[PDB]
Amino acid sequence: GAIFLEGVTVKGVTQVTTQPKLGEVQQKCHQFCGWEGSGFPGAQPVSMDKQNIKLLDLKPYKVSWKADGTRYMMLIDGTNEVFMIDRDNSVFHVSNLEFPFRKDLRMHLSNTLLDGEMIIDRVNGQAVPRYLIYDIIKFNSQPVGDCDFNVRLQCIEREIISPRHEKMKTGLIDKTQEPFSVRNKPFFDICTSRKLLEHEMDGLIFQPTGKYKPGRCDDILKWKPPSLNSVDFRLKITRMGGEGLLPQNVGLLYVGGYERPFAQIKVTKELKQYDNKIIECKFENNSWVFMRQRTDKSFPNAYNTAMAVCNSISNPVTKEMLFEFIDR
Repeated sequence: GAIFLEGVTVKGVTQVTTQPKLGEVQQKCHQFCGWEGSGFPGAQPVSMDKQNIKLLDLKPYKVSWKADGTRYMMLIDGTNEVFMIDRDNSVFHVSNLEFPFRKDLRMHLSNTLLDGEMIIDRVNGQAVPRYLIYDIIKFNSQPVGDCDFNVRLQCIEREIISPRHEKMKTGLIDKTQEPFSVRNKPFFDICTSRKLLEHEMDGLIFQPTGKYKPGRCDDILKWKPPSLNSVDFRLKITRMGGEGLLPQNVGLLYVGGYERPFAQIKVTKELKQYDNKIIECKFENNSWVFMRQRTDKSFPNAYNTAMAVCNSISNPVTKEMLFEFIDR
């Protein structure tokens, strides 16, 4: 959606609508991911419920703190070719980000695909953009995504953060020139995850150590404290009555890939303001509750993502309960 980062304004970053290169940057990301369908190829994590958590016993898992951020895959195809892709498949061209090849420090990266969030860090008085690299799909055409989540975590460290961090002590690369701060997200064993329950996080993520998968991953688990559970709906306000008379007018909430409305929202003075727009709602008191408009999404959550959140809110995993599952 046309806004790259919500609330922050960001240099060097300009949405790509050019008909020719758009369908291309999109094209290359499917192919790198093995994505058969249309839409954003990146792996989608599902909310932990009491049936999910049992999965943390059945194989090796890594944890990390989830900062609330905007999902972006980053395709490094060339010299000035650096693109971000959000969940909508919207593309953005980044200018001054340089990714030097590890062996030849003069040479530049091609056929690389990244995954991560854009997060807003606050250095007091001003908010600084950071892009955390939380996975890598492809490197120089080598299917690193087929390797071990620990193999790939190193790729990210050794093949990406390091070659850039050499030219960052050489004066050949100026970090005050670049659009945003490029970092990698730290992962731990579940053991130490408990301790994390004992920058800023609205929750935890649990990564299986397996090969990278695109699409819904029933096995990547997002845990979130039950009151912070939310869903992105298309809000369409329709005034209606049939022959059954009263002209009441109710806000209908919509999700992706379900045709009828998913829920209803009580109309208010304030709400009409964002209509036909996208709205993030928290669930409480047996009602969806408008919380903040979402300017970065041209699209609402998927019906399957939505149901997933409800599954979670009606059969929740409490902080303690998760604590007590990791511990012993």
